[PDB]
Amino acid sequence: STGSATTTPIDSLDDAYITPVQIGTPAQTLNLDFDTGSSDLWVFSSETTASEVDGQTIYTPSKSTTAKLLSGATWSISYGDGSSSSGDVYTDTVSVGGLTVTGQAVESAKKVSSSFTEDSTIDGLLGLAFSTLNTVSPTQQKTFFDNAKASLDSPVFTADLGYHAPGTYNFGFIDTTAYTGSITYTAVSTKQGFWEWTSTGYAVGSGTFKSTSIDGIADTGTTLLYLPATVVSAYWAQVSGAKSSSSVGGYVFPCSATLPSFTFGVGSARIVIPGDYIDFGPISTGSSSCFGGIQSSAGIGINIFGDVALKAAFVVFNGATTPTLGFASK
Ligand SMILES: NCc1ccc(C(F)(F)F)cc1
Ligand SMILES: NCc1ccc(C(F)(F)F)cc1
Repeated sequence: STGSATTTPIDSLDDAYITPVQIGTPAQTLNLDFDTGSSDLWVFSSETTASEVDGQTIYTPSKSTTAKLLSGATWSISYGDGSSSSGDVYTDTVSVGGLTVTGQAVESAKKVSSSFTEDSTIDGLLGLAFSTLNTVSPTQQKTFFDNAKASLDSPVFTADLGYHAPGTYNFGFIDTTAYTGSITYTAVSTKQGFWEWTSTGYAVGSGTFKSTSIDGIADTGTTLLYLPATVVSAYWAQVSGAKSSSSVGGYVFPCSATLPSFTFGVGSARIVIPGDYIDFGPISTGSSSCFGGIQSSAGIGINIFGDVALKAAFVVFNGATTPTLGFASK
């Protein structure tokens, strides 16, 4: 079997992407943030503290004939940005673009952090990292991808994110019309539970390509690109008036500047991120200082190939027994 669904930016800056997901019988459609950096499927629900819900669509397990409470199971998650949420667990039927999984763990949020309450457009997350990171206690639960793996024509899913435009998540097959040239595959380490790989280097604008191993994770759930300080300093040195602002918490640049592109290596192939992708607009309404989409990972402890990088490519998450990542230009 296969599945195909459209994913759409939540705002004019591509801060996140939402994808409709059907939960329960009869279907309740929620717009989830597909997150290859985490492994929990959790939703706003009828159980969420009422003051912490501000416009989200909620899952109501009492109205699903296939919902089963998972006795004694709880969950609690903290993300790298300080966000968090927690609650109890149901099993239910979940469908993504016509691909169905019965008995999927649906984690009902009882408590959510402020950043989630303020994002009216995201009803929950669908984690697509490896199941070892799932936070359900005392019995760990599998992700949607892991549960669907056996029924899929091929144990893969692909991420085709749009720049200021809708995109596609596909499960079970690789659309050979969605990219140009060849797909370059690279080895994945699962030892930390992430889609972790090693980039072979980078270039700034038309500059010389610098061969250097950059270890990082492919994370649809993270907006920006986070790379080591040396690389990020080399990029922003090419933008007149750019500087790192402690009060703003990152590199900023004059909104009137033109940004150079950024190239990152995948084996012997190159993925080029257009400079326009690196512009995240004014730091505040009316400001002439703009926020940059390439930031330092020094404070994070790991490099993150977030949406800024991934939307420049067609990306294959190959969940074979030896997992690999595929990158192609598009
Ligand atoms: N998108 C989920 C996510 C968020 C943060 C991290 C960090 F910070 F641990 F790298 C990993 C995964
Ligand atoms: N990396 C996972 C993640 C995704 C979205 C959010 C937001 F946007 F709700 F803050 C936080 C964390």
